[PDB]
Amino acid sequence: FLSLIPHAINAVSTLVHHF
Repeated sequence: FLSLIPHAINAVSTLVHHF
């Protein structure tokens, strides 16, 4: 089911947020 990629991208954008 296509609906798990939207979460992955978000998590990453977090790495760029803190670090």
